Amino acid sequence: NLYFQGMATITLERDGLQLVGTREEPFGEIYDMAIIFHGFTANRNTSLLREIANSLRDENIASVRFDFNGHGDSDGKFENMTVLNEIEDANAILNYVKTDPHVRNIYLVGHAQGGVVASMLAGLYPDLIKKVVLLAPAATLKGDALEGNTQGVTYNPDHIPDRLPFKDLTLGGFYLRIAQQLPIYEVSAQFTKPVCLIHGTDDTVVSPNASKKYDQIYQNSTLHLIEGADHCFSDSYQKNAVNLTTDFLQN
Amino acid sequence: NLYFQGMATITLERDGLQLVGTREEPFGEIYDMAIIFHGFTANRNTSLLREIANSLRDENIASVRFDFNGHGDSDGKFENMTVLNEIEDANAILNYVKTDPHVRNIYLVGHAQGGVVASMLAGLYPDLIKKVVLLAPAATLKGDALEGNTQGVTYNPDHIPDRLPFKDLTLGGFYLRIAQQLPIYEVSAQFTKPVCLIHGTDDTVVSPNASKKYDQIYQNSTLHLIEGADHCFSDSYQKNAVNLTTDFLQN
Ligand code: NA
Ligand code: NA
Ligand code: NA
Ligand code: NA
Ligand code: NA
Ligand code: NA
Ligand code: NA
Ligand code: NA
Repeated sequence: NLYFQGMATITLERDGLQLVGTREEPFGEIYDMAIIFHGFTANRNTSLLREIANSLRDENIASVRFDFNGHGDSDGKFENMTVLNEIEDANAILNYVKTDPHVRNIYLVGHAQGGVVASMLAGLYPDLIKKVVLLAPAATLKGDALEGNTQGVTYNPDHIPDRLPFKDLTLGGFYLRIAQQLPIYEVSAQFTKPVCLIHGTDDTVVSPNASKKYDQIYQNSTLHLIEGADHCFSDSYQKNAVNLTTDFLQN
Repeated sequence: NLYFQGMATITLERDGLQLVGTREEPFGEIYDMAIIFHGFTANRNTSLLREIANSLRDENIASVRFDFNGHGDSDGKFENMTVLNEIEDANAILNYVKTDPHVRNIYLVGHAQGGVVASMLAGLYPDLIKKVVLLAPAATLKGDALEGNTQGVTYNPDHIPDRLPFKDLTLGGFYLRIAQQLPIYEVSAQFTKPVCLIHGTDDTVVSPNASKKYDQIYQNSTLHLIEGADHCFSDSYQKNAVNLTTDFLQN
């Protein structure tokens, strides 16, 4: 605002769970604000999300970035997280943002499973959200759950187990049952304002076909295929993601 | 079980909210169990739900019936309830039931908005749930939200308000935004085991067309239109609901 600029740890509640976030507060009495969503097993402070928030703040666009339930600093077990209750988290965050009297336009920015949360939240609030940026949006998590193979762990999609050991973690069976039937494109397509789609051609985690499919479903989308980039836009590719996202939201 | 029979208040947790339920425990080491779901602004102990549980217990079929979040004895504000987080409650209850070693087959019984929760939960667990009974299932809540008229309170469906005063209560705007886009028939139609549909011809709250539509979508449904009955199967109509539900679950 006019008097305070910089970072601040902030906390919200959704159904009895605390969610922990970081707010980047820019100069000025009135400013736009992006809500930034991390992906599956990530957190609000990955290099990509930090550099997005930093670049936005340089342009005086505020942002907030929260850990989803079951992630990072927030409450809840990872095993109890699903894409649906992450959309419920995202709605609690949007409650916080849309009632801040300094906030002019609201933008959603989502990476990977956070891109599905962003795209679906924008389709539920198409009258409020002004622009969306999806980075490698993980709409393929539905097709993966239907196949029975979530990033190399396999299971019977017709009889999903109660829980699924997953590296160091335990994935809920209810996450997978929800994933199989999520109306990702149906809900997301209701957002007819500008969308920017950014996907690396060498993403091994989410097929670029996900963004190609979003680009067909949206009324107003621009697709950027970043030649050679991986799922996280790591190292030499990071600035491609950061620049496109910042340029998109500045106008 | 073999040693204890009768009622018991039971408590479960979903995301930091306590849910309060009543278990009817029948005779025998092994028995089937129905999970019974109340409707919008109701509670686990309406006359209809009590008499259903009582009649089932006479047949040695166990049951549990919980207050949804935002209702009755359970945690959470009514304003924060949606059909989606009631499905999340229902999944926490099913976790409890499917891990009880006395439980043989599991049945879902839902009245009104509880019928939508039941039908959608059965479509997410079509491999586990054995039979479903829907009583006046409120699948019309989606069409109502799209129209902008929820039981006589009106609003702009293209720009749903943050909150909607509703009699003595405050309905969340997010309830309505979710309702408009709920994939009720898509998800429910995945359950191909036996379904019993019970609807009163003079229901003024949920059009009988809801059960007529479910009867077309299911692979194995039986439709019972109760001549003259109202939304709650009150007074002289109650036994029509209770008898059909009990007969259905006994075999
Ligand atoms: Na953590
Ligand atoms: Na669907
Ligand atoms: Na376009
Ligand atoms: Na497009
Ligand atoms: Na209460
Ligand atoms: Na749908
Ligand atoms: Na049939
Ligand atoms: Na049928």
